[PDB]
Amino acid sequence: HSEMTPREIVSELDKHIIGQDNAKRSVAIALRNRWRRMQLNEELRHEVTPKNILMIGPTGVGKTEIARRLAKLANAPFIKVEATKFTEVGYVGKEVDSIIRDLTDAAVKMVRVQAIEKNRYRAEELAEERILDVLIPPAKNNWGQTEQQQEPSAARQAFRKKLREGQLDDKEIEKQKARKLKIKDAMKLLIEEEAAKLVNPEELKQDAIDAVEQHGIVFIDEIDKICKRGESSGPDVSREGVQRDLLPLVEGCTVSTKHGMVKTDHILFIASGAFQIAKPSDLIPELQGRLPIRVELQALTTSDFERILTEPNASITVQYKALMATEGVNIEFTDSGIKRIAEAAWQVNESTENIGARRLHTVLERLMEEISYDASDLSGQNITIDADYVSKHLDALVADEDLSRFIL
Amino acid sequence: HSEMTPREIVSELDKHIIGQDNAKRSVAIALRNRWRRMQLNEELRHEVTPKNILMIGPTGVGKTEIARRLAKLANAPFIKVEATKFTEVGYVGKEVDSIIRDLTDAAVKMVRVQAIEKNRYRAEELAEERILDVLIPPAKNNWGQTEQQQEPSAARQAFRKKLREGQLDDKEIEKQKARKLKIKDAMKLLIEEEAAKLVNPEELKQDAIDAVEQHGIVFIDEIDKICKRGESSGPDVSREGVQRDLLPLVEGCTVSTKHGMVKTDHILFIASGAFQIAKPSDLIPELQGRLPIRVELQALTTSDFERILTEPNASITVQYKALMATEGVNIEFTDSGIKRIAEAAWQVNESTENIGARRLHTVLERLMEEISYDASDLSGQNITIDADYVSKHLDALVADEDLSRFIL
Amino acid sequence: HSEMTPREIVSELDKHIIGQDNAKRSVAIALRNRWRRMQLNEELRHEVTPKNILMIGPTGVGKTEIARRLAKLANAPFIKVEATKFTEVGYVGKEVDSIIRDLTDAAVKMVRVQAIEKNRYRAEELAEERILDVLIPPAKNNWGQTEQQQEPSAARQAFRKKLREGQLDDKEIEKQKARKLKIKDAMKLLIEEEAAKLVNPEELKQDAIDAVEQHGIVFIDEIDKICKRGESSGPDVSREGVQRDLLPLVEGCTVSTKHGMVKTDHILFIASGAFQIAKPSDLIPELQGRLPIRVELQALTTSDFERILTEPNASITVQYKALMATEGVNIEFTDSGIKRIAEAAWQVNESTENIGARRLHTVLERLMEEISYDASDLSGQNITIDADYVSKHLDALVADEDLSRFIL
Amino acid sequence: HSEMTPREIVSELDKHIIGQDNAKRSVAIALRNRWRRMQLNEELRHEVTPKNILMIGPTGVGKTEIARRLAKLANAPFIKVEATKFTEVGYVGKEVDSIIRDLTDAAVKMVRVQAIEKNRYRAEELAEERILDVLIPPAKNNWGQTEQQQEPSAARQAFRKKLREGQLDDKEIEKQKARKLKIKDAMKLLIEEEAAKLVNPEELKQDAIDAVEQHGIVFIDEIDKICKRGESSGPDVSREGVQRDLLPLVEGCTVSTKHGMVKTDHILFIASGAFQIAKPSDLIPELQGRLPIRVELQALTTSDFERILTEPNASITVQYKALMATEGVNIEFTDSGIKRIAEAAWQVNESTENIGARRLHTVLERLMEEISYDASDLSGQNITIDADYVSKHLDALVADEDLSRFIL
Ligand SMILES: Nc1ncnc2c1ncn2[C@@H]1O[C@H](COP(=O)(O)OP(=O)(O)O)[C@@H](O)[C@H]1O
Ligand SMILES: Nc1ncnc2c1ncn2[C@@H]1O[C@H](COP(=O)(O)OP(=O)(O)O)[C@@H](O)[C@H]1O
Ligand SMILES: Nc1ncnc2c1ncn2[C@@H]1O[C@H](COP(=O)(O)OP(=O)(O)O)[C@@H](O)[C@H]1O
Ligand SMILES: Nc1ncnc2c1ncn2[C@@H]1O[C@H](COP(=O)(O)OP(=O)(O)O)[C@@H](O)[C@H]1O
Repeated sequence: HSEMTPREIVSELDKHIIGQDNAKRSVAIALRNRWRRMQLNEELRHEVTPKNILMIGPTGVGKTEIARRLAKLANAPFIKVEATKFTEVGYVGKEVDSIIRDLTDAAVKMVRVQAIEKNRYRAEELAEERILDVLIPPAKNNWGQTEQQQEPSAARQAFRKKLREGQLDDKEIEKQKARKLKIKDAMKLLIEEEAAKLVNPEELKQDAIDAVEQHGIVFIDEIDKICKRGESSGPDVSREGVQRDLLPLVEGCTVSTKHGMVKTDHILFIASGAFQIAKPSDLIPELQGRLPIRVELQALTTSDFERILTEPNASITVQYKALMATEGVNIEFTDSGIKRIAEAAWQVNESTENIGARRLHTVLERLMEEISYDASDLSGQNITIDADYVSKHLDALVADEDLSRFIL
Repeated sequence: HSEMTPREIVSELDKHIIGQDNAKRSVAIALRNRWRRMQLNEELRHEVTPKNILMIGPTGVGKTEIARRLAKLANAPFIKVEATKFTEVGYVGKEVDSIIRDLTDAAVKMVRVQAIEKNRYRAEELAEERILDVLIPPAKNNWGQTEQQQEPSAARQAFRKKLREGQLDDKEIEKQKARKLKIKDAMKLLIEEEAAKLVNPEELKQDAIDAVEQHGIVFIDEIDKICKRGESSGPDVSREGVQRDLLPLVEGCTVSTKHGMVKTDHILFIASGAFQIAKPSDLIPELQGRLPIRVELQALTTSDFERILTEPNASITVQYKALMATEGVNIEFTDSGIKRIAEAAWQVNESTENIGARRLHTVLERLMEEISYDASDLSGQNITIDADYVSKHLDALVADEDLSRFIL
Repeated sequence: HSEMTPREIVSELDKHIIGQDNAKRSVAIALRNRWRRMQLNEELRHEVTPKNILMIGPTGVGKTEIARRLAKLANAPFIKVEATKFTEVGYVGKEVDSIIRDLTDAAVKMVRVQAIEKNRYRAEELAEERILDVLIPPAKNNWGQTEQQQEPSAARQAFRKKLREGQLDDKEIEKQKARKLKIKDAMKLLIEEEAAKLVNPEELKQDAIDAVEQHGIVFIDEIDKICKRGESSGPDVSREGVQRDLLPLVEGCTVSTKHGMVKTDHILFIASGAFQIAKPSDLIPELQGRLPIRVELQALTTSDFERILTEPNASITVQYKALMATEGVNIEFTDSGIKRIAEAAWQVNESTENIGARRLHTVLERLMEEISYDASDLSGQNITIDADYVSKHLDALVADEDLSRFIL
Repeated sequence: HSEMTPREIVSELDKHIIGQDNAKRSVAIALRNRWRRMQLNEELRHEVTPKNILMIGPTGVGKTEIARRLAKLANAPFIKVEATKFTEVGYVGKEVDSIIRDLTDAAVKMVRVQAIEKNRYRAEELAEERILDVLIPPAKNNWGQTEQQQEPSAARQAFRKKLREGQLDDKEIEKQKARKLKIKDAMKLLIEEEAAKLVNPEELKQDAIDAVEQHGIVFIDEIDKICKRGESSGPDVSREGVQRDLLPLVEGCTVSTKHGMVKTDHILFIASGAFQIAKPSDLIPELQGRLPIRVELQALTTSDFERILTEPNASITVQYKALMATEGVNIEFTDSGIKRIAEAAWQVNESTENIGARRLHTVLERLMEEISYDASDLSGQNITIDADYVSKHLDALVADEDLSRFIL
């Protein structure tokens, strides 16, 4: 769909993800390839398949984020499944086809909500005419000067102008309606009333299929958790099973959905792993083949942490400022304040368990717990979160490890 | 259906698969027999059953390809199922009948897609008459001169010709429509309706049944993994269970589809295994009888690799060239550049895990990750992939084994 | 139904099965008894139940074949279930009622296809009148000389005569139709069009029930696999369970099908076993009672093998000749050629695993693999498969045991 | 319903079951009580519940027979369930409610069949009027003389009488029909329609509920196999679980049928066990309370065998005679011939495994396998089965034990 060059894709991705440039280019080549395909002939369009990617890296460093923004950047249906979610099907459990179903039920919850945007003006334009007709019951067979029904547009224009907020005046209009009612109702009762007429069925739902088949993006988290490990055997065939079960989906097949027959042949798959226990070559042959692209993501550094705090669009720090504004409070982060927030986050991750950038949300959130509460009773103030503030609120917590496993 | 002699079939298969002539001949006789049967009399048409084949050979050497191209050659419904899938039905699992159901659901998504083909022309040749009849409302009672109609075929033709591109001009036409939607859209909405009213829904779905029963092709992958092994016993019963469960399908029976009742008596089965652990004689006797054909496929040599790289139709090397051209880049592989790509792929397979030809895809992709990204910014250029380039991009990675298990 | 004497039944069975005369008479007494029952009074018709048989013998010696031809000989609904198919239901798995359902879904797929025979002339007789009426639009209210609408039968007879192959002349006829179309379509569109009128519902489907209840034949393969063995206990109750589960079906009960309520009280059951591990007396008491008839089948001999090769109707050898004819090739088997085919088959079965007559299909098929391929390029020739040919093509294979487990 | 005194019930049971008088008396009081209850007042009709019985005795000695004849004597719905069936529900299994569902589905297949009885006369007495009204189209306005109609009862009677056999003469009659189908068929089609329009569908299915609730008879076989044993523990909980699950059914509750809501409060339960391993006092206490009646059934003696062979109604010996007569053969058993048949049956039971009276069926069948086949070719003859014949056909087999475990 999008005509963005890889380089432009990576750029656009740099607005939400710090670092991890390689994974960015990998995911960017993939998207651009979908464009590259449509520019080919009949034969070669069937033959050319998605270049599925296998992202390799430690927790919370941007794997899913990259895949989510990539998806969002191409207004593509996106689904994220955890691979072990099927390791129990040997006893019972969701079938893998569910992936394509969900990638469909959300590929719908998408075309639906996005059919409310396109149809949010129609009910308030060529449909607000409902009340205006009961405000000034049109002439007995309008004449015909294509400006005659635009003429009032004096008596008329006055009713539409006064309808800029003034209502609650009960009337009635038209299974059409007829029923007598208000306007904080007849008007809204009109919103949906005239909107279901513009949107049809066998195209809306027929399109979700079109999307999924053409722009679907499946993200299989922890694919490494379904590889074989030298600890047992019974659980391995269980794992290797999910691999075989996943095989049809990435090799090309047909799945049944209560919306129609979906074809996976062109769904893009981004698998994800840590590969500390297993290695990508432990994946079954058929799967390694369908996972041509391999890209690693590095662990995050304190500097990456500082940058993640403020650089992205709608960064946690930015959001925070916004939210405190809601309370009429002006929050401000000095460079050293942020340098310390990141510092703390790094400390806890190093002293206890490493959870990557996630740690910033809990640290940031604890740090602010006080302002968040008092925010309403501080209205009209300029609060500055500087290094001092940061230290007074986090030091004790970070310093105390056992407490860190609970509170941070 | 096809009237191709076995020899002609093998030829047409030679266009996609390198070597493996014995397996080609085997799969060829099978097809030719479906014809041979329809040439017999009433009685003999029930007696003569498919000559199911059991392909024996190492991973990624052409077994599935041969079968998929065989089916795609006879426009036959094709399903590939991993036998071990049903090993878990013992605790709960996809029924084996599912194989014939899915064979049907894709045999539907097939006859249905190939339906949009013939109804994509007349679908929009009688669809024009619609938009035209509202740009030149026909006279009150056409004058039966079977040319008095083709009169505008003056005024008329002007719109048809001016409708060869210049459109997107709001209109109104006809549960028919009656609405006043743009021409760009009337046209679109029209594609549907005229196409639909042109499709016999009953005979449609009844045809998929006809296909499955007549030209169905089931490929049971890794059947050798459901044979008995001297490692345990509990699994052997479940393993052998899947054979007993599969037994009715290849012996002849009736399964219930949500599209009708299908009979498996003439579906062609191509079973596949590596048979390193078990031997074909380990299959239950009822099954060995239904797999009269045994053909081995040899492992691929580096020479096979070089050829698989450029020789087939839409070979991966050709595909890359096509894709890069979409970007305006002329890509060319020198004989030695290709000799070296195959060389590398063989190396990782001998060095690490042998995944057959699948390995060329990952090497080839890693080799081009650079060009693929820069493509757009390299427009109008003649990039040449020779031995130098190849060695500069793969050698280090290939030489580093542990890295190979991750990146190649 | 059939009024055939046992002796006549056995005769008719001798046309497909070599030897196994005892099992033939056993199965013959059973069929004749169903006739014997209908010739009795009210009371005795309820009381007299089928004399279910337990066939005892080694693999592939004619057990199922005998039961299939018996079934076919009486145009009776037939189903073949593998007994262990239910040993896993303790964890999950098909319920035994499925037997009666499938014996119904196929007792339908039967009455349906056999309703297409009876109705294959009606659409091409009292229904081909469709086109003939648009070829010569009948008079405005035909007169009435019962030979007046037989009069044309000059203009008329000329249209029906020219309709012996000449079509593709588009017309139109009549939710009737009306729609304009061709004749390689309007004519076929008429085939089914006028056929669904003759066949009704509540009799067609109502009859399948009637068949199953009256002439149903259930073949429980490997009943011996669900008997108790002195190796464990947990799996025995699992086995003994299938026995208890099967009990209602052969003792007399009601099962629910999406076609109606079926009564098993008169379904004939032919159980089958090898009984090498267990003995029929290991079956539970209630089951031994319902399995009154016991008959053994002997292992096959080389001579039996030679006879099976050529004697039965549509024997593999005969079929082969037929199929090669399709290619315009004349195949011929000399006595010694066949003596050797059987010989080889016996050798492999004795040197590796014995699979009875099955072995002949794989041997025969390997032997011919070459002619089968070249058949098209040999058109108009007289190929003789004699002892020499046989030996040149099979010796090496049979002689090599490990190879025999793969290729033969 | 039945107004039979217990003593009269036992008498009527004596017609099918030899001995086991105590069990007959026990099952007799139970029936008589259902009457005794309906004779009480409002209150006491809720209080008085069935007096469920627990039959204790070796296999094949008359337990199930007694219960089936008891039910068939009261035209009551009867279901026999093997208790151990639900032992596997622990991992997955038929719900115990299924017992009351199936009781209903056969209680339907019952009231529905017994519906075709009363609608098999008037079904084809008003069905004639149809075919007659088209062979003697009634006058325009019959002349109200309630005999002016029975006038042809001249012309009319001629067709009715000539319709006592001579038919199969194409006609036409009337969604009614209107079609022109043969008389043989109009007649057939007529059987249906007139029968159907004569059946109150609502009251039909509502009656099955009435039966199950009022005269239902559940026979829970081998309940002793769900009592606790000092062999394990895990199975005891599941074993005991089935008792707890069965508990609501015999204590009084409501189950959901796909034909309505059924209440078990008055279903009569006859439990059955061998109780060699467990003792009735091992049933859970809540269950022992619901099984107030305990009756033992003695093992069968050879004298019992001789009597079971000829004494009952439609005894197996009588049945054979009937069946052979269908072939025109007069079969006769001499007193000593029968004494010897029983003798053999007792012998195999003492020699091998004791399967009770069930053993007479297999011996009797093996003994007649010869006559049964030759029957037709023996027409018009007086074959006599005496001691000589018997000994000549059974002795060798009986004496050979291992052979007995297979053939008898
Ligand atoms: N490189 C990064 N740039 C921006 N945010 C990041 C980065 N890495 C992690 N995060 C933040 O941390 C959370 C971790 O999830 P995610 O990014 O999906 O990675 P993973 O899939 O490895 O757990 C996300 O909500 C994201 O906002
Ligand atoms: N002989 C061959 N000729 C052409 N391509 C091959 C050959 N062998 C393998 N391949 C390529 O490698 C992949 C391996 O899959 P496949 O051919 O199905 O074999 P297998 O069933 O053994 O895995 C295929 O996509 C195919 O394009
Ligand atoms: N006695 C026989 N006469 C003819 N064909 C036989 C005979 N025994 C086996 N066969 C052939 O071998 C195959 C083995 O299956 P079947 O006859 O059902 O026996 P089983 O049930 O013991 O395996 C059949 O397809 C049949 O054509
Ligand atoms: N006392 C008896 N009188 C008549 N027939 C009997 C008797 N005992 C057993 N039988 C015959 O043997 C078979 C055994 O089954 P059944 O009578 O149900 O007893 P059980 O429930 O102990 O197995 C029945 O079909 C029946 O015809």
